[PDB]
Amino acid sequence: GSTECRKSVPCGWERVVKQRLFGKTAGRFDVYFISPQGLKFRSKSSLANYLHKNGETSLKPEDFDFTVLSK
DNA sequence: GGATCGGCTC
DNA sequence: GAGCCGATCC
Repeated sequence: GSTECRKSVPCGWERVVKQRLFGKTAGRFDVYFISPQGLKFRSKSSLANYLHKNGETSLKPEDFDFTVLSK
């Protein structure tokens, strides 16, 4: 069509997007990625620790895709 | 570590 | 007013 689904969702990783209920920002959107093992993460540092924890450092904090318009 | 809500900057 | 990150509770 007019919009495709290019690269934006790395394989082996899960993405979740849910809008917050109500608050001082009622209407905002929250998104986060859950490691393959089911580990939830929302911080670049925590990610750098998780990756290093398994010994794998190939992945980078810049690999995470939080955008909604792809890249 | 996990889940939910609010504070700060532009 | 809008957008992004941090603080609080368990």
